[PDB]
Amino acid sequence: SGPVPSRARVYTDVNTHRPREYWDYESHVVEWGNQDDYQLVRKLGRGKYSEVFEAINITNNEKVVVKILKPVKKKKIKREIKILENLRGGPNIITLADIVKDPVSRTPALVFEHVNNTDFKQLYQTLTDYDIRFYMYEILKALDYCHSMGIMHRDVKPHNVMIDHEHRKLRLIDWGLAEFYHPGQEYNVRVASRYFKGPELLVDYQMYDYSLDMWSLGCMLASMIFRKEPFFHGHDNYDQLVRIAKVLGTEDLYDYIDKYNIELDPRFNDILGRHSRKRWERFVHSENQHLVSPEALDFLDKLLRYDHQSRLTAREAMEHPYFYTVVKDQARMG
Ligand SMILES: NCCCn1cnc2c(Br)c(Br)c(Br)c(Br)c21
Ligand SMILES: [Cl-]
Repeated sequence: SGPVPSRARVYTDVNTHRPREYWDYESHVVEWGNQDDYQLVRKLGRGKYSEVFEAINITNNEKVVVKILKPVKKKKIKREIKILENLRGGPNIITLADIVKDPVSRTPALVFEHVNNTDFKQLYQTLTDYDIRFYMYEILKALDYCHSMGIMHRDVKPHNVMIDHEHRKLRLIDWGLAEFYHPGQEYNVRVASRYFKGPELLVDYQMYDYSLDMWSLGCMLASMIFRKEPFFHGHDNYDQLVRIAKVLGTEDLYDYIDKYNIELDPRFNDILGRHSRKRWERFVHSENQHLVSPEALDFLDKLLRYDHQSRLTAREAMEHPYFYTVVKDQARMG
């Protein structure tokens, strides 16, 4: 027999209940705007998939952000546009304002509402324990919405989380790897960055779901509260799972491989070897603490599970005692 199928615990049939036009991005007709309504002001940086620019909308004098995408297949740009349009207005999710093509180069470019040029990886060292609790909850707000909209991000990492620390506003960006979730659909395992890949990707289990983002988020919290970036520092894809096994242990990893009947490489089992589960208190040291708390380690333990179905959902995570005072302070201050 082959690999045992899996289903998302929550938001399983959200795309099934919605009409076909919601998730069938291949059938969607992209309505392009005019690039002449936007002028590039300055350069904000460069990514491995695009080049981000600061721009101005000359029709309403509004500041925007233009993302000139590098050449890519036409089905990926339509998927990202449809996902961004379906997530417009969502909390802590970037707001796609327009989509344009160069009149000569014909290369597509995404236009978003203005967000400051400061990501989470640039501030996680200068933030207190409550500030990482607050921003982690804001990330969960954006993850629960897109999951409830039947959309996996599949590239959660500190660089894709923009922070406007003056205004306490957070935005989850880079939706180029996002994909609609459909029960029983096998997805591509070449998603996310190596340090943030879930074990389902490292063992080539293709029927994953929203819970992949929860693992990536678990690696982000572990990197911050322990001040070790990245937390799982694998040098290749095999070593990434080894680095994970040296922390969670090989016992729960093999019981995860046999649970879904995953066929690993015969030499991969000899590479993983046998490792005991290391308690989270062994990475506390003395400087990176004060960011560590019993509810933090318990919250981290419930995110970094081998079994994707055993991880916490974004909603269940938002109700963990790690955010108890955060949700109490948010409900009275805004
Ligand atoms: N899915 C596309 C999200 C938009 N986006 C992508 N890369 C971005 C960078 Br780098 C910066 Br800086 C800013 Br501001 C934004 Br907005 C970015
Ligand atoms: Cl979820």
